[PDB]
Amino acid sequence: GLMQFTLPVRLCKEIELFHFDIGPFENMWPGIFVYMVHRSCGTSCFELEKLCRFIMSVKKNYRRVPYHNWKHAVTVAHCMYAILQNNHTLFTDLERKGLLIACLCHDLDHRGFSNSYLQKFDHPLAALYSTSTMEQHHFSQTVSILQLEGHNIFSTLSSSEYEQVLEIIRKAIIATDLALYFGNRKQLEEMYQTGSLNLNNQSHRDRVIGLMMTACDLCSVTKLWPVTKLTANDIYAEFWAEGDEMKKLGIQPIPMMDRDKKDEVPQGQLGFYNAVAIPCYTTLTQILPPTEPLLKACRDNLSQWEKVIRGEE
Ligand SMILES: Cc1ncc(C)n2nc(CCc3nc(C4CCCC4)cn3C)nc12
Ligand SMILES: [Mg+2]
Ligand SMILES: [Zn+2]
Repeated sequence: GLMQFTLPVRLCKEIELFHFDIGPFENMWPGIFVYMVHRSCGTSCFELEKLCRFIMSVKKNYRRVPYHNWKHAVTVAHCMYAILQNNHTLFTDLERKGLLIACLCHDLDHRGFSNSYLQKFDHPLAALYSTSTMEQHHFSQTVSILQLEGHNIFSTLSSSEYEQVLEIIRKAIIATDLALYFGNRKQLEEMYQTGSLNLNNQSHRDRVIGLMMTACDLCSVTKLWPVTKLTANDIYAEFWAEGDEMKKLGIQPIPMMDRDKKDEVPQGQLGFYNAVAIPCYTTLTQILPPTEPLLKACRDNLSQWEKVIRGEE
């Protein structure tokens, strides 16, 4: 109760910034997450023993894949921490509790394959969940772990508060399905620009949290260039393995997943920043002005990919 997590000075200062990298010391990531829960939510939000036990079960249920791993989960939660800390008064007590947990859980038991590969392989999960296949799986795994004995971190919430927090987590995790992002941001764009956006409207909050989830999920493009560049290798290493698996089913993969088209990566990154990243952080910055450093960082990394194409690196 009088037991705070503290971090070394460089981490204590840099963890508050959007571009913070959680580092290569896996054993410090749980501590980092608890630190962020404590400052973002309070030392009273969760029973430390339950929270620690929940964090270690979540870690255990992330797999050793190149990108969609326990490091990604903690990275996505740290970006959410930075958004929440820079927008103190916009979020409910329940939202603050649920969104860091949603972020830590959002890719639980990912196998390194897209929804599309599960459907073409005819994976059991593709019969159980027809759309947002992996994301319904991630939420299902979150509920499983919350129901392990001694793992119910929400035990002190009322029956209806409990139902609301699980409903925030569910919508937040579903929103990390990038297929849903394009329409969600188009609607948020229209609402902001016609002045109809209203944060007392629960369906509007839902959309805004969906956009925050895309922002945190893609936050590799908002890091220092060397972090962005080395993360992009992990991202493509999964896509190229999926491409190999597509070729095994007798299907030419899309170029994104074809390791034979490595040379075109710099141009694929431009399309991605222009079609997905920049629009995401732009609308986010319009809705939550203090999130501007994410947009600014993303624009800097777009300019670094432009330099790569111009053979200036
Ligand atoms: C940086 C980043 N973060 C998150 C996600 C989901 N992605 N997806 C990507 C792929 C971006 C792309 N490359 C290509 C290929 C390049 C070689 C042939 C074409 C196509 N396209 C869309 N980059 C990211
Ligand atoms: Mg995902
Ligand atoms: Zn993710």
